[PDB]
Amino acid sequence: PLVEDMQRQWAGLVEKVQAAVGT
Repeated sequence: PLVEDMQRQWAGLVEKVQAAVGT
């Protein structure tokens, strides 16, 4: 589960950081 782990919890973190596109 290298792909499955980084395709759910990791997608949360990145989605948020773009929304702000700042901090």
